[PDB]
Amino acid sequence: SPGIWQLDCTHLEGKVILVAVHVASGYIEAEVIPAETGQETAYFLLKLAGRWPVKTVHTDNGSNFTSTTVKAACWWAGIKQEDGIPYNPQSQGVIESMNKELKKIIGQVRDQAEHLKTAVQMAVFIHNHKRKGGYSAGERIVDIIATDIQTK
Repeated sequence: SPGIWQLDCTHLEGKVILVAVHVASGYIEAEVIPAETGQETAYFLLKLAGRWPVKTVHTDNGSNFTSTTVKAACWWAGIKQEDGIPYNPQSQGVIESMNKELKKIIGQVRDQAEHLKTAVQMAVFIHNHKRKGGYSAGERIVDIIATDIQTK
């Protein structure tokens, strides 16, 4: 699954945090937006796809799945837009745990940052660099993709 991502939208401080998770590694990208709209989601996906080789995005909700603006960005960037239905139920729990983790890190840094957007990027950094078990998510994503490029 080198190219499979899942969108996730969580809320803090009356603001919206939009997250893209690379499912196979746990690596994330995130941004703060005032509200989840098709236009914001579309722009976020265009940024993501310019940075990583995004084949498929599991959308976070039916509004973003339906959105013509999101569909246009997915067309532009060559992304297969999919639903995010948890046919495997462990998905909903894993995303929930990651949201809890991110909010925990935001709290741990929140006071080093005036603006939530700074705290969120600090949380992204800490999440992606954290060693588990021990590789980080940042190491895993690069390994997965590099192996894909060489295999094919």
